[PDB]
Amino acid sequence: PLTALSPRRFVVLLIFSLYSLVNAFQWIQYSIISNVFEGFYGVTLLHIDWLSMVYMLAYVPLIFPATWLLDTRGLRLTALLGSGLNCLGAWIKCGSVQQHLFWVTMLGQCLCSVAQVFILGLPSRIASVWFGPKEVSTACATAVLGNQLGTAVGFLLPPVLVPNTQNDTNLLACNISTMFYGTSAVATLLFILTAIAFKEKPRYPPSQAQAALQDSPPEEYSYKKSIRNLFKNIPFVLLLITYGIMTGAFYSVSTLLNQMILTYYEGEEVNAGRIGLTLVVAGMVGSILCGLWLDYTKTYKQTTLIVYILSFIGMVIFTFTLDLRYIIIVFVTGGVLGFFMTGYLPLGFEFAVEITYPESEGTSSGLLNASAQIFGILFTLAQGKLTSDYGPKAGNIFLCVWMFIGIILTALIKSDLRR
Ligand SMILES: CC(C)CCC[C@@H](C)[C@H]1CC[C@H]2[C@@H]3CC=C4C[C@@H](OC(=O)CCC(=O)O)CC[C@]4(C)[C@H]3CC[C@]12C
Ligand SMILES: CC(C)CCC[C@@H](C)[C@H]1CC[C@H]2[C@@H]3CC=C4C[C@@H](OC(=O)CCC(=O)O)CC[C@]4(C)[C@H]3CC[C@]12C
Ligand SMILES: CC(C)CCC[C@@H](C)[C@H]1CC[C@H]2[C@@H]3CC=C4C[C@@H](OC(=O)CCC(=O)O)CC[C@]4(C)[C@H]3CC[C@]12C
Ligand SMILES: C[N+](C)(C)CCO
Repeated sequence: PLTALSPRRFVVLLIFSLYSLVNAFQWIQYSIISNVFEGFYGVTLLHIDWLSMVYMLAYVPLIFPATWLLDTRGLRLTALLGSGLNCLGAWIKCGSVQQHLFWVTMLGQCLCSVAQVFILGLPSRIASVWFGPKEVSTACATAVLGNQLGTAVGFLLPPVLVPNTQNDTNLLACNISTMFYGTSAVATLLFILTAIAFKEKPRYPPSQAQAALQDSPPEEYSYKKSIRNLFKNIPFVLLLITYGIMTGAFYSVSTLLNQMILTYYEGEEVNAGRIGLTLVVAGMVGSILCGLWLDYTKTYKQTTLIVYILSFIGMVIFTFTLDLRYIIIVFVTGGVLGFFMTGYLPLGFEFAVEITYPESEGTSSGLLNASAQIFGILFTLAQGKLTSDYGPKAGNIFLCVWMFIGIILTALIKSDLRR
């Protein structure tokens, strides 16, 4: 069949990244300056942590229905839903700048959480539908890097945008309103652009494989049967548990980073955001390097196990070096830990995909993400309680123990797959 590539693809991809990026920002805007918000709303730190945990909670039940909707109705509807939900949540947050309106901010965060479900699955679908065979991998990498950059910007900007001024409540409200209004304006512009230019599919197929897929009639897929078959594979279950543990540890560290840093470094919220951004950027670099290393070696289990062990070592180093009262040490430790942790994620994801080659990639991706969300919620709750009661060291040691368990599980995995 005739195959052509149009410039619109890039626009589409760009737009997606942007309205993915903002979403990631909204995930971590509250946590990085949680203490300040704790002062503004007169709530507990658990209230602020739930603003991060709602993203994880919403994904698990709605992912599979969201995947079914994406398959049945196409990419355009999913993109529109995600962008509109993000914009509406941003506006609701804009309407929540008051000491007695924490529930409005929670509603906005819930809307953004529902939006996230419609965004995480779009990268590969867009890359296939709009990009040629050579550019699929690069398009997907850019799409995911958009969300990761959004997380980094959420780590960095809010500390600067909203200085901690409990003495002056009006100034704090003004800064919070400014941040919310900026996010809302960006989200609204991105939603308008998605509506205007986010077409369902290109005029001509981008590749022969996509041409065959579009030409081929749709086929019914049993998500429940696929999940049951996937759970039958013990190696897949072990890899799911390990990936969930790693991603949940990352989420817990991100959510509670401000609480950990403020314990020993008071008045360093900006430095905490810088540490988070360094962690995320080192994670991006480590992900790229690990992808290249896996491509060159063609080894999955060995590379994944080495990366897991290095992540555990970095976690231990960060755990037992936070109290030295040297901010630069925290910077370096967080950079190394993010490098290794984020490098693990693509390796484990690709290992899961190849282990379950007969099964659909979408179902395995949904299972991996749901395990990540569940482990993130559990780790966030446990580590927050440990930090509140016994101090950050207890929660960090808890994370290290879970990482050791994950290392054991990864070692136990049996796989002859090579690639
Ligand atoms: C629509 C989808 C995205 C699901 C929406 C679920 C949320 C609205 C729920 C899930 C868990 C809930 C939280 C579960 C536990 C708590 C702790 C709870 O704390 C207390 O009551 C004690 C506070 C104190 O120690 O003084 C306050 C409500 C809160 C944050 C809840 C707020 C509402 C949450 C975030
Ligand atoms: C990683 C470990 C720690 C937790 C693994 C939990 C999963 C087995 C859960 C998480 C989300 C669940 C799904 C959430 C929603 C649905 C939709 C639900 O839809 C229906 O009720 C109709 C199904 C049909 O059309 O037959 C079917 C079960 C399913 C796929 C659930 C199956 C079980 C899942 C995959
Ligand atoms: C796989 C799952 C089921 C493992 C769960 C293990 C947890 C129950 C462990 C992991 C980290 C442990 C904590 C690590 C460090 C400490 C500090 C320790 O502090 C003290 O009061 C004694 C030492 C001191 O004086 O500092 C008290 C126990 C506690 C909270 C530990 C309690 C038990 C925890 C939470
Ligand atoms: C996937 N994110 C990191 C964007 C949110 C986790 O709840």
